[PDB]
Amino acid sequence: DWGYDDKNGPEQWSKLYPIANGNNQSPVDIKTSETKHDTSLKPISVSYNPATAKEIINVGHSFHVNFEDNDNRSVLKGGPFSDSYRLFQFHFHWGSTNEHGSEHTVDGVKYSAELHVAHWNSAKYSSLAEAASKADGLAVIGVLMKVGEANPKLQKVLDALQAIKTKGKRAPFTNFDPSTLLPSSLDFWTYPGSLTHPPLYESVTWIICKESISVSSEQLAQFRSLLSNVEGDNAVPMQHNNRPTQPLKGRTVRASF
Ligand SMILES: NS(=O)(=O)c1cccc(NC(=O)NCCNCc2ccccc2)c1
Ligand SMILES: [Zn+2]
Repeated sequence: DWGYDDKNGPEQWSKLYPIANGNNQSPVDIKTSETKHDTSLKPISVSYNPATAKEIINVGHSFHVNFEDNDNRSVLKGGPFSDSYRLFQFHFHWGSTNEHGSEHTVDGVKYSAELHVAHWNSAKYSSLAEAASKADGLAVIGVLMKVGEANPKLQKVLDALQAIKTKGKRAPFTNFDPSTLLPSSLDFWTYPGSLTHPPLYESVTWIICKESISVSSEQLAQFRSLLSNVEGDNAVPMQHNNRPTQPLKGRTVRASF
């Protein structure tokens, strides 16, 4: 049972998941002096249908907002991709204090949290379960979240957490378009990488937005007030769930800008 504390956390994951020491691990530090501008990168195109929003779930280490993924009502196109990728989930990472919490860093700078919008390749594969281990199977948009003014676009998500306070609790989460959470500019970096927690499959093409979005200290506190224990047990707040950055191992981070 992997986790984020010192006994089961990122620096121990390799004992159970050897790919943690792989060549395409995520997240990474994006050194902007070493990025390579790619004129062939197309703009990112997201077209999400709010009716595909399904459920919010406390998964112990985090919470997930899941989407109906039976058809192409909600898709990501463009960027480095030739195929269409079908939305299936968004979630966040945060840290114990505001000084850290993002997974990716930019020129060594740690942000307070990070939003992940995850999709799977429905052009080549028939299900998330099939796509999840394929090198071209997953596409995840990462948005760095900078502490500052309260972000009103997070409201529906934050209001839902009171119904999923403890591990395993699930509740309907409907009529929501998560493209409303993205920054106004979709200038981006991209690199081949991995899921940032077990099973750490090197199946993710990362799209990291250049522009951050805001989040307030109190909104971050709502994340950390989620409980990792099951109802009835001693309360264990979800203090943090971000993985440290990993070596590029010769990968190249491309810039759309
Ligand atoms: N932080 S992330 O790298 O952007 C990222 C992106 C997408 C999914 C996850 N994790 C989870 O969805 N966990 C809950 C269910 N686990 C089964 C599973 C295995 C492989 C792929 C999807 C689902 C993490
Ligand atoms: Zn994530």
